[PDB]
Amino acid sequence: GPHMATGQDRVVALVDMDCFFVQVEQRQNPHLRNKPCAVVQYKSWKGGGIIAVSYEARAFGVTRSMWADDAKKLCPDLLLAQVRESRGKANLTKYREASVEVMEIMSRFAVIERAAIDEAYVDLTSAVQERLQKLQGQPISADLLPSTYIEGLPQGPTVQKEGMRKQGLFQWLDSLQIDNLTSPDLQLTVGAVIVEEMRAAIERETGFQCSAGISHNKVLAKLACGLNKPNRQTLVSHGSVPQLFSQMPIRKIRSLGGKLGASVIEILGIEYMGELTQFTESQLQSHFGEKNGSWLYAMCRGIEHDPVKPRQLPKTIGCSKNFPGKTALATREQVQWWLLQLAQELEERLTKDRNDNDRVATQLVVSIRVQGDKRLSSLRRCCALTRYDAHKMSHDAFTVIKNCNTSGIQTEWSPPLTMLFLCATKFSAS
DNA sequence: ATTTTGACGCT
Ligand SMILES: [Ca+2]
Ligand SMILES: [Mg+2]
Ligand SMILES: [Mg+2]
Repeated sequence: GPHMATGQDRVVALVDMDCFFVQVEQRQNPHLRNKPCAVVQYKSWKGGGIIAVSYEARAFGVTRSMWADDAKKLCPDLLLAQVRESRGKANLTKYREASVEVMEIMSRFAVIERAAIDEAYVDLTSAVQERLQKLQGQPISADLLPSTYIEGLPQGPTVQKEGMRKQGLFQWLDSLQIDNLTSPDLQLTVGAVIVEEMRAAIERETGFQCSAGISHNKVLAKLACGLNKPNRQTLVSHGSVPQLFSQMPIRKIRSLGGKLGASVIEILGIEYMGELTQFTESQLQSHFGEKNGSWLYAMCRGIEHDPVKPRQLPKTIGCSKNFPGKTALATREQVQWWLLQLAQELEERLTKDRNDNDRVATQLVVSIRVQGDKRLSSLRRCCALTRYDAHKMSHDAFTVIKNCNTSGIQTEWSPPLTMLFLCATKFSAS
């Protein structure tokens, strides 16, 4: 009752660039705009692996992870842009730099947590308070929310998508109590106004469109963001949670898409997030551990406390390459040459990072996979990263991994290596 | 033969 927390203390948004690598390539090459197109890495093996797909091409069934040759079977007019290749490997610099463009714009509005190359959480609580004080009891016009969906509306006593969107927004705004500045629904609504402004600024200043979710925590904001894509934003209120979760597969909630969510489904014999409400906190802790159990107990009620962390920059800078099938590295010279390629890309990115961001990495992590091992990484070792020098870093990585070679032959490497991975970590201010 | 990333939890 009067003491039960409701998780309505913050306004949190999640902003997600639509088909991001595709938009970067479409901005650069106008011939690709408004066409079925995809971004592909490499080209020799089956036309290359697709890593991003425009919504026009998704309509044909083209997906990420698909080989371009197969996608062309679904979509014969599919246009393709290739990721740059440098030093023998795919090089993602263009997309990292485009990401910085967008994150710097978002940071003008509020504190952001970089969640991936194309998405960030936004803590809007303070910005909403200030905007509410500026408004001075003035109602919020639908014109301030031209791309916003209110999840769960319209309801109760038009057959077009935009007409439905507007009907629901009208019902929401008609019900709103705009004179209580502490009202969580009003706070979410002002948050959505700010996110419309943020998304307009991103599009004006970069050309890139994005979607967004606005709710009271990160998990609900992330879920909301996916409800109406592309180029739209969705407000998920606390009150919408019971209906939304009542048919929501557990795997759709962030962190439950893998083994833990599978165990929740199997052990409890349920399918939907809302079904979790029927268990006590102790029951859930008994099955899934103290932390996970408490988290699930709160989350199925719409409540999550994970903070938006103030972190706009990645914590690690890494470079990796797979060597599948017959290309697995089987000689020492091969291993050393590719460690050098990876180390040279790493040195370039690290020097740029030091100049831009006033920090230096202090640890070098070396990871390899051996042929036959099902795990993505077979071995991980660390060593000191004391100089931004590619020859030193590659020599050090070889030193820490050279004892993995079973081969009694000096020149040969066995078992063959199917993956090399160098990662700079443990940054310190510089 | 997806590939190339990135963050965080466990012990
Ligand atoms: Ca995206
Ligand atoms: Mg995606
Ligand atoms: Mg994303």
